[PDB]
Amino acid sequence: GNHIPERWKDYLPVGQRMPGTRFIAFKVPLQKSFEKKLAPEECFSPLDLFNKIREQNEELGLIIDLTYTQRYYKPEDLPETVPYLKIFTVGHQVPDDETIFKFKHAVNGFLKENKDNDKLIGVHSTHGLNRTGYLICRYLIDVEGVRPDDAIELFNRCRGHCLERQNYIEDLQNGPIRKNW
Ligand SMILES: [Cl-]
Repeated sequence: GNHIPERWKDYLPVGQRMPGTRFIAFKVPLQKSFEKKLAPEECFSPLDLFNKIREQNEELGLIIDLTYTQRYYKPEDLPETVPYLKIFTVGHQVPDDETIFKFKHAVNGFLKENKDNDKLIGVHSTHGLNRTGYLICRYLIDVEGVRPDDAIELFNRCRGHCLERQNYIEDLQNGPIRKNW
């Protein structure tokens, strides 16, 4: 059926917008099919997501979904008119260079199309922590010349939880810059 992903309850739904960027991170919002397995306190639907954005006084311009495990919500069912992009980030290996570029291109393609806006890119994985943290920091390091420990620190502060995966951290810090021509 619809199962609650491991440790999904153990994370703050929505982080703080990262100042100096247009990134915001959160754990997957869950469809109503999931809510029969959640106490109403544990609930976090896409509606709640859009409230928490509006309550922080921002608005979403793009949603990048990194998850693959289950249908968590349908983009069509969103309190919507925010464009959606799926970028499957699978397994525990450092996200591959192909995924890293899909992410950069989407973020780049978004900022040029919205340089007038302060509309945000909302990125989410299952917990909005590990895969999300990697990709956000990888972009900041590569594109914005932010040094690793600074990007990690910023992501962690705004998220409410520290990035966990040691191999992600190691790559952020000592791994090479992913360049293309
Ligand atoms: Cl997933």
